[PDB]
Amino acid sequence: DSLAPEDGSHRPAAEPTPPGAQPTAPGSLKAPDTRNEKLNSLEDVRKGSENYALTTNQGVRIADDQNSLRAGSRGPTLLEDFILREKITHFDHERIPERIVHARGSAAHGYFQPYKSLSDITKADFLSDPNKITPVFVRFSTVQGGAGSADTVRAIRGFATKFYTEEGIFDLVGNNTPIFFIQDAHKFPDFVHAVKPEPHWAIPQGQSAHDTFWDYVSLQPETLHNVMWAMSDRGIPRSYRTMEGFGIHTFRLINAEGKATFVRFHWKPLAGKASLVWDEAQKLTGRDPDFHRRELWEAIEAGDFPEYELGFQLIPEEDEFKFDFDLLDPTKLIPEELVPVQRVGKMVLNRNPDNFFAENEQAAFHPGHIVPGLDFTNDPLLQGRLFSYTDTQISRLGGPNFHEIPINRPTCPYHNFQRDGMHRMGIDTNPANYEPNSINDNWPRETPPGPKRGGFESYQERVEGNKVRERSPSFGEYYSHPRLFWLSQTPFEQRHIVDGFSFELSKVVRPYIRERVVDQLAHIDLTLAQAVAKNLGIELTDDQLNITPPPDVNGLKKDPSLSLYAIPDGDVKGRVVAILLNDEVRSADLLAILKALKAKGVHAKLLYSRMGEVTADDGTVLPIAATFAGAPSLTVDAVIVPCGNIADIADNGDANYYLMEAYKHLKPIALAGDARKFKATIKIADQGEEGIVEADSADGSFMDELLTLMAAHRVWSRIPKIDKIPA
Amino acid sequence: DSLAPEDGSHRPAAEPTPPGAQPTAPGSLKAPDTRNEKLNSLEDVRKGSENYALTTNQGVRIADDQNSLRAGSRGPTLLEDFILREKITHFDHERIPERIVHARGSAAHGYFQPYKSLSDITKADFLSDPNKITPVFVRFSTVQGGAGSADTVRAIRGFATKFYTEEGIFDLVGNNTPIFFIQDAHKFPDFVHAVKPEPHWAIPQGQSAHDTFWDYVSLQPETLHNVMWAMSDRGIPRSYRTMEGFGIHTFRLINAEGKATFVRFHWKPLAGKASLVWDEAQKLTGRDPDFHRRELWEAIEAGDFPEYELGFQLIPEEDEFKFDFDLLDPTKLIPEELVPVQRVGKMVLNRNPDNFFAENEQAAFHPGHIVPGLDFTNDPLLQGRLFSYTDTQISRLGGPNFHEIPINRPTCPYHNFQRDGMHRMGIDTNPANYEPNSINDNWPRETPPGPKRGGFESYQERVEGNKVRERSPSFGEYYSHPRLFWLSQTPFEQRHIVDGFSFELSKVVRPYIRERVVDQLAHIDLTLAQAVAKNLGIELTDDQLNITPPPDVNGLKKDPSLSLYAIPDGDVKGRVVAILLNDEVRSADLLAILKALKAKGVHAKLLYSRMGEVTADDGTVLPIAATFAGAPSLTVDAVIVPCGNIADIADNGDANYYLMEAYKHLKPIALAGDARKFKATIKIADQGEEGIVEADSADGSFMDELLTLMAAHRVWSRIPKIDKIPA
Amino acid sequence: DSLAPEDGSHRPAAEPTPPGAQPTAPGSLKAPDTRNEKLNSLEDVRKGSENYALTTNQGVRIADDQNSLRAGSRGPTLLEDFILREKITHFDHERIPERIVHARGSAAHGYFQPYKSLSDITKADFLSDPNKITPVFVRFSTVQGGAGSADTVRAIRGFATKFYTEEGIFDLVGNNTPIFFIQDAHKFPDFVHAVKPEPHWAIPQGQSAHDTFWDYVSLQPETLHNVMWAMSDRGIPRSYRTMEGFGIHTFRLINAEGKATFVRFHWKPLAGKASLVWDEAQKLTGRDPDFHRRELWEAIEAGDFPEYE
Amino acid sequence: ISRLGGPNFHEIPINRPTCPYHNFQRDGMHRMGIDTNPANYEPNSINDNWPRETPPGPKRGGFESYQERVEGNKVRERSPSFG
Ligand code: HEM
Ligand code: HEM
Ligand code: HEM
Repeated sequence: DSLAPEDGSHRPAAEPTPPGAQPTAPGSLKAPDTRNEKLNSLEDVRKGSENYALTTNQGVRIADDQNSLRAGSRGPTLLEDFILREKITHFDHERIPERIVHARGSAAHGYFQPYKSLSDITKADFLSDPNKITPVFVRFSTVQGGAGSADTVRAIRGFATKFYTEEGIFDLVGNNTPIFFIQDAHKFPDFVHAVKPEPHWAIPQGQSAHDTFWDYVSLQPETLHNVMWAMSDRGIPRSYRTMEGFGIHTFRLINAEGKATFVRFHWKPLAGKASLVWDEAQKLTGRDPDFHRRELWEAIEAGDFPEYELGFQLIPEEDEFKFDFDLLDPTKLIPEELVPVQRVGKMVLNRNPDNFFAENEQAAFHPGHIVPGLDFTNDPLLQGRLFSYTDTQISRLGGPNFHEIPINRPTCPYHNFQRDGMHRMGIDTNPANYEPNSINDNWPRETPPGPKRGGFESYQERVEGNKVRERSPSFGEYYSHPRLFWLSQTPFEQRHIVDGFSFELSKVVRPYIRERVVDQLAHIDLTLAQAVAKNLGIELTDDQLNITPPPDVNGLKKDPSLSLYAIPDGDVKGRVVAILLNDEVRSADLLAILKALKAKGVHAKLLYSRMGEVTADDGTVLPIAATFAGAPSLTVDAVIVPCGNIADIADNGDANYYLMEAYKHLKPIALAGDARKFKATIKIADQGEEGIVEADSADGSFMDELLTLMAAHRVWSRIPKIDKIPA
Repeated sequence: DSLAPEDGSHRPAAEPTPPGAQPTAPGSLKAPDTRNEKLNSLEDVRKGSENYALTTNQGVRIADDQNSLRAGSRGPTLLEDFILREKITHFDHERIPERIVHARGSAAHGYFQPYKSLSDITKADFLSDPNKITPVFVRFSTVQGGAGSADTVRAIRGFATKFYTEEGIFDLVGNNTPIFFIQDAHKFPDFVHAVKPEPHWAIPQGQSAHDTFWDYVSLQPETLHNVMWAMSDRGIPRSYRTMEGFGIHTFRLINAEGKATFVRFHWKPLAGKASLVWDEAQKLTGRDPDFHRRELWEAIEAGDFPEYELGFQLIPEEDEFKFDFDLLDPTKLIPEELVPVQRVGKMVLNRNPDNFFAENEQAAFHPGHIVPGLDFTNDPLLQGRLFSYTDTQISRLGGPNFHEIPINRPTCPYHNFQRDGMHRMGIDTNPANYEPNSINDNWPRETPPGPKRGGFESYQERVEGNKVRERSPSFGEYYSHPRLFWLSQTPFEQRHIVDGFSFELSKVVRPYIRERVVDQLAHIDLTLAQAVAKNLGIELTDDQLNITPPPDVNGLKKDPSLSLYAIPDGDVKGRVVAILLNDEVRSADLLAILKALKAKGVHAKLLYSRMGEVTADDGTVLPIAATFAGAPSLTVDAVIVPCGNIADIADNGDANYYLMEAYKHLKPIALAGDARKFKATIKIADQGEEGIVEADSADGSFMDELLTLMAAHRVWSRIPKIDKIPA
Repeated sequence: DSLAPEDGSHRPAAEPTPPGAQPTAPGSLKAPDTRNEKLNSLEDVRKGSENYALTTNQGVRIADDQNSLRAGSRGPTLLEDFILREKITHFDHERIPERIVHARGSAAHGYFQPYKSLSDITKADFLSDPNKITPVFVRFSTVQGGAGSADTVRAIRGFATKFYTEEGIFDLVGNNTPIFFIQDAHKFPDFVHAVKPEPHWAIPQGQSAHDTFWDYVSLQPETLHNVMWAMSDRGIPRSYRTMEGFGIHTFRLINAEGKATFVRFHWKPLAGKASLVWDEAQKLTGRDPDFHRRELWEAIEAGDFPEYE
Repeated sequence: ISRLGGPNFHEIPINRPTCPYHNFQRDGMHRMGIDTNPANYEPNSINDNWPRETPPGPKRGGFESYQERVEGNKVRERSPSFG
């Protein structure tokens, strides 16, 4: 019609902009100049809209898209309206089956680059040269919930990366914890069914806080290690950018000389590790179920590209049996204290998709999609995975041609004798559809293995034993890893774990299941067990109190790399601050606050009791981002309150409650001049308290003190103080 | 490698060659320079093969494509063989559901052009200028059989044209007879179930000759008009090049002024009309089930392009009710004597597909795919068709995005708010997915209907009546068109129809059904009825002999345009002759023979009792294409026997049968010199017989006779003599 | 209505009758006293029709099944004609993808019984006792052609038997020749693409007589053994009743003591071995493309039950 | 048809009618119902046209649409009264 505003305000700028500054938009409109090979190769399917006639799928233009065709303007709809029928028909068939697991996820385009050639240890083309850039598509996710469940639930997160190499797609389909729950793939449906919503009533969505999960866990002690990790703050990450990623399984690197090295893949978050606290995460699933998704998208639109360092734990073939645990057991981790992570490369995510359904929804990642230079191992969990991803995608994606769906296509050439199938796009001209053939001179042809561009040959591992359905006795050890994890945690981390098991176990209706988990915890650590028992009104028996603790892991009593916070890796860029306005802000405070934040790449959100504008003491007009209720403290990392007419919000329940929720969830809080009248709301001494920045104005050290607090993430020392506080 | 022959004889020349002279090939390899807009736009999806590596669909080069991965070379196959599984999965999912009806069909690419601008009568853009060339994709088919059934069955044939216009796809989905079997789409499942394979045991394939087909016919006399056509030689075409096409229904043309004109669409074969004879057709279903498909492919490879003229029967809106049948009645034809066909354009089929599955199996035609300039009518069968083709495509082609399947894609722009669906290819960047929207300035936008490039608007036909499930009383007349068709046939076409009914009803097991059908014939024509009753050994009753024939149609007692043969229109270009060889052929007969065939564009096939070669009297080495049994007379249009050493083949029972068969099927036979010894095998008098060319040698006179006869197609005066030929 | 004839000649006698004497019928109307455990458990899904009202699939009775709902009897069909849309919808979605290979086939119900207990060599319950009868379902087929292809082509024939045993279904999926064309499963798509219709034009239907098949055969000498059989009269059986059947592979028999015995499975036609001649066979693809399916259906209807040892 | 994979969604247990349902529709993906009727079309003589149509009537009658009068031109238009 010509419905946009004449000021062109309906359209976000094609330049990096801070979160909330502009309406968010499709990747290619938001950042047209951010390219990569894969992004360029999708131009054949991108479709514009501006200046084009509205049409049917057959290209016939539509005159009236507001009405069905009827016999009289008040008459019956006619079957002949083919415009209405194609339109409703496409609408009626929009949905596809969501992923069996990892239905909820958020994705983005990016690129990867190795620091140096790894040719000595792997002939994988994407790792052979530091100037070799490989496009990537990454999808982060939760395990249990459907596609419409919440982001900040407690859960293990999925971390899958599609590498569009020159010698094939390589998918690294990992999680954000270094182990999995089960050992053998045959039990996946059992474990997954136990964690998913119970079969009679489909409750609860996106949560393990229910009977079947803990029932399973309590009868399968192999699960404890990963359960420890999910029960910790690892299970509620601050963002997909602030968690670690792992392949979990031991795989093989094969070099040109044919030598196999055992490898465990890792991703290190260059923004560091940071997690929410439980009450915040649970509230955030309600106030904004799309928090991670939104944050990922906005970090990319703001230029805060999520960056990760690919790392490798490398173990020589000769050291296979040198640990107390089996290298092929997925419920066991390789302590970095024993086997360090070697820095391999950097992955940068710098552009959102155009259409979520087309790119994110249909992305198909598979762990068996490896390339020459990599190989598998006999890890029994991995072994079954190679069966499952290929299988599930014939029904999710409607057929065997899911590789022709734009996001999934190789950027490298692909030729073979495979034909037909639903949705076939490629029109093969080869006179032959079989080999060996003479009619096309046998093309395309097999290709011998070699140092570069050769065919895929599996490493000749010796295989020996009888056909058996048997767990390896080396896998029958379930408690030392959980114990190692436990002892590597800070005290406040240990308390949060205790609190996760406690909350969780309290949602289990059948008491005996709770007791059974407590007994299992007593096999790991008595202090953990007791603390959780106590929260559940359970007493340990004299026998539980004497269970002998599991042995150290290869002599290790703790590995600080297992903690989120024991070793400071804080990084403020991309974090966000809430600024609580009033109707006459000391503009001097605001300029100081704002400039200091921007200097460190920390965003702000101007908040108030209504939308619109307020005018500072000097006449500066301040645009309001959202209300105290509309953009709660759960969505920010810190809260700053500038002086002015504090009496304007001093008695505002929402303004006060904002501070209480923020204080409760250990976020740094800064009160300027009269804003200190809010000290009484959170019971802050006259003298002060670590974690609360206060001054007569937002000058001098005020923002630096506040920014040092943001660097340590949360004010852990405040925990005991929050114990009470009614919020 | 190098498996191909060093001589390069595995590869067909990329130049037009006669049927059987080269191996057939994918169209773009056979005629890389035959181009059209649609063909060039499929180049984004065409895939080569020569000089490429064999890879997985993920682009991973395969080293060994001869073996699965196993533990030991006599060991068990390993689940980690992702290369085997990908290849077997794709293979396992190759098939899609064939079309419910018209499953068996053959298709080629071509182009269309009008003879002149038709803007006085229609604003359809493809009809607006003689220089507007429109790419087409045509699919010819049978109705009843599966995708695997025979081409030369007795059946109605489909003739479907997809026009890729600049204002959208228009699909003209017609058949080879001017009417359909039934009146209301509600009975289509009933009719179709009656003719398809009976349900208990799924017999018979591709045949109407069974109990349920004739039970339905006998109880639903609206079907008799299409049945008369099916039982004539119209039901057994020589080729898809030599049959007519019809849209069947009355549609509308809409001009720039908005005046509506009633039109019935027609395809006139420029090769002319020709059909087989029942016994030849039926025997051809066993010797070459792919006969028509082959014939179409090879006509195109030889440069014998199937050409059809598009014709319109135009009726003014005011003459809606001037006939004695209802224009909306699909079981009624508009006699060309009443309303002549206006020659409007020509379609040329000039290129085979590259991959049958990709382009022919997945093509989706729909009668409802119309463009501004055309509209529907209330024809109750067409109204139901508008619903079905859209609906069936969702399962056949797996989703609502079948228009993104390359062969189906419009070549003109297409933009709307439709999103998702299984296998979405298009990646929409539009910020909006709804209209009206302000966020993308309401684009894509509606376009008012107009003279050119306008949006679609239905002709504003007045609708008046009550909501009723009721047949219009004007449709209740079932014998006059059938009779009109019967009186318009030559005496031998009449005879073939009688034999078509007799043979078919002879296969109906319940004798009461045959009697009921015969009662129906008595209402059409008593001569027809008795001749059919006589072969079933049924006696017409007194009452049935007095049934008063139906009235003429608008005073017509016959219309020659309804006969295949009444008016000479045959063309020899593209036909084929079998040349029966001997071990010492008179090389001067071959020379005169081949020179004249070549002058008319008639093809030849050199047959012998073994493959290899034979040497003429002169020393010319003559390559043999096939043996006598290998390329039966059924596959050729005429048989010529050159002189030489006739003793070599004069006792060959296959050679004798070759002539007995040709003879029985009314085919021209020419005997040179001593070849005249074969006359005793087909009991031809010493003085000769019309239909048989004989002479001392194969000079110019003899070949001119053979070519005159061939242009008359078959030797209809021979019918009476074949009775006494055991063949 | 009074649509059936008064003399009742539209209904086939529900007793054994020779080929062509009556119209053929669904097994349970033709032979209602024949039964087995598998036929009895299908009873819950079998649907009749005599004396019932014609309805939609939601159970609504239909008054007029001859017409669409329109605005005037010469008017446009309305979108609210839900009876027409359900019927056309069902019609529209009747087909499912044919079998990748062995799409052309004919089956029948029956029963199996061991001569004596084989518990010394196998603990398989269906062979544990001579009184133990196992209901079977058997589908015979060709390999190459589609579901609408001809029966008497030159082909290897499939012989699949589904054993509804008391300790699970056992499917014995074999062919009428003792070997297969190829050695490793990895080459299956290769071989099958070569035998199937060439990809450019989708010719020829149900025939190995074309270039790609022979190209393959010539480059893969391991195929020669099954080609030899296919080129013989084994490739054109007179009927499914006169062909042998083999499981092809070596499988194992496992007894209660845990002992393994190698085993090759065989089916012997109690009607003896018999085949057509090539010319007859190919002409029969033309005159009656459903000859084997019809012959099997009629043998059973006549009481000439196909028997296999 | 896509959500429930075919036209036999009425045979999925929760969706089935508890009253009689008999017609001539056959096949489709996941067909449960094994039809024994010799005929799969009507009118048919071989099953004496069963199952049969049933006239509209007060109870147990076939569906017949109310005969509403329809008068207007074929238009894509919003009634002015909905404005
Ligand atoms: C180390 C253990 C595992 C890890 C780290 C893992 C990781 C993942 C991730 C990250 C995804 C989501 C991919 C996306 O974003 O599209 C996923 C999906 C999936 N996983 Fe795994 N998984 C594991 C074990 C398994 C096992 C044992 C099985 C079954 C044998 C399995 C079957 C699946 C399936 C069927 C999907 C859906 C994939 C699709 O629809 O494309 N996973 N898994
Ligand atoms: C004038 C009478 C009819 C004619 C000339 C006609 C013509 C055709 C043709 C030529 C095809 C094959 C297109 C191709 O080559 O892919 C076809 C397919 C089909 N017809 Fe019709 N038809 C008629 C009546 C009907 C009716 C009354 C219905 C149902 C209401 C119907 C439903 C279909 C369906 C469902 C297909 C399959 C299409 C596909 O799967 O893509 N037809 N018809
Ligand atoms: C020992 C050689 C083989 C024999 C005797 C054999 C036998 C058969 C038979 C008799 C059928 C038809 C079953 C029916 O009547 O529905 C069939 C179908 C099939 N065969 Fe095999 N086959 C052989 C090799 C293979 C191989 C090597 C593969 C793949 C690696 C394969 C894959 C298939 C598939 C996918 C089907 C279709 C099954 C369905 O859709 O239900 N066959 N085979």
